[PDB]
Amino acid sequence: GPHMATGQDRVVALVDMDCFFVQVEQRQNPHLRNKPCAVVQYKSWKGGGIIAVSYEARAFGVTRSMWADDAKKLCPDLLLAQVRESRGKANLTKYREASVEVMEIMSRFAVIERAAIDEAYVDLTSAVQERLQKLQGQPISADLLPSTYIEGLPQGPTVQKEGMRKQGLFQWLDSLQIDNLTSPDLQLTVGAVIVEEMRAAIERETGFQCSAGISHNKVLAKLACGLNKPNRQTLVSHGSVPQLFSQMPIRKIRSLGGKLGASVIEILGIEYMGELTQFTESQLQSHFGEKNGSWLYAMCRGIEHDPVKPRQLPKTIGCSKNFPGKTALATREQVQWWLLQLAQELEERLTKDRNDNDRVATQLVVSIRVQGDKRLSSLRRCCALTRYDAHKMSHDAFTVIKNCNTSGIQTEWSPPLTMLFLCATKFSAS
DNA sequence: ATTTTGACGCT
Ligand SMILES: [Ca+2]
Ligand SMILES: [Mg+2]
Ligand SMILES: [Mg+2]
Repeated sequence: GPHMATGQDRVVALVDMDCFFVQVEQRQNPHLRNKPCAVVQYKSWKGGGIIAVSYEARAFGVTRSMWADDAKKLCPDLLLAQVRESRGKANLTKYREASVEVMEIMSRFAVIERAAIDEAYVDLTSAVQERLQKLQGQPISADLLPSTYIEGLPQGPTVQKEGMRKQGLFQWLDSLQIDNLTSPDLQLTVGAVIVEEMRAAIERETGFQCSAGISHNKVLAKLACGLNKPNRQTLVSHGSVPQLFSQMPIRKIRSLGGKLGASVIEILGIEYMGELTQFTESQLQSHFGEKNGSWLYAMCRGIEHDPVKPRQLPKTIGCSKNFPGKTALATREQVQWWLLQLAQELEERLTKDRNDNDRVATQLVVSIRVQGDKRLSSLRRCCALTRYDAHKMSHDAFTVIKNCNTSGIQTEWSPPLTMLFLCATKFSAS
């Protein structure tokens, strides 16, 4: 009752660039705009692996992870842009730099947590308070929310998508109590106004469109963001949670898409997030551990406390390459040459990072996979990263991994290596 | 033969 927390203390948004690598390539090459197109890495093996797909091409069934040759079977007019290749490997610099463009714009509005190359959480609580004080009891016009969906509306006593969107927004705004500045629904609504402004600024200043979710925590904001894509934003209120979760597969909630969510489904014999409400906190802790159990107990009620962390920059800078099938590295010279390629890309990115961001990495992590091992990484070792020098870093990585070679032959490497991975970590201010 | 990333939890 009067003491039960409701998780309505913050306004949190999640902003997600639509088909991001595709938009970067479409901005650069106008011939690709408004066409079925995809971004592909490499080209020799089956036309290359697709890593991003425009919504026009998704309509044909083209997906990420698909080989371009197969996608062309679904979509014969599919246009393709290739990721740059440098030093023998795919090089993602263009997309990292485009990401910085967008994150710097978002940071003008509020504190952001970089969640991936194309998405960030936004803590809007303070910005909403200030905007509410500026408004001075003035109602919020639908014109301030031209791309916003209110999840769960319209309801109760038009057959077009935009007409439905507007009907629901009208019902929401008609019900709103705009004179209580502490009202969580009003706070979410002002948050959505700010996110419309943020998304307009991103599009004006970069050309890139994005979607967004606005709710009271990160998990609900992330879920909301996916409800109406592309180029739209969705407000998920606390009150919408019971209906939304009542048919929501557990795997759709962030962190439950893998083994833990599978165990929740199997052990409890349920399918939907809302079904979790029927268990006590102790029951859930008994099955899934103290932390996970408490988290699930709160989350199925719409409540999550994970903070938006103030972190706009990645914590690690890494470079990796797979060597599948017959290309697995089987000689020492091969291993050393590719460690050098990876180390040279790493040195370039690290020097740029030091100049831009006033920090230096202090640890070098070396990871390899051996042929036959099902795990993505077979071995991980660390060593000191004391100089931004590619020859030193590659020599050090070889030193820490050279004892993995079973081969009694000096020149040969066995078992063959199917993956090399160098990662700079443990940054310190510089 | 997806590939190339990135963050965080466990012990
Ligand atoms: Ca995206
Ligand atoms: Mg995606
Ligand atoms: Mg994303």
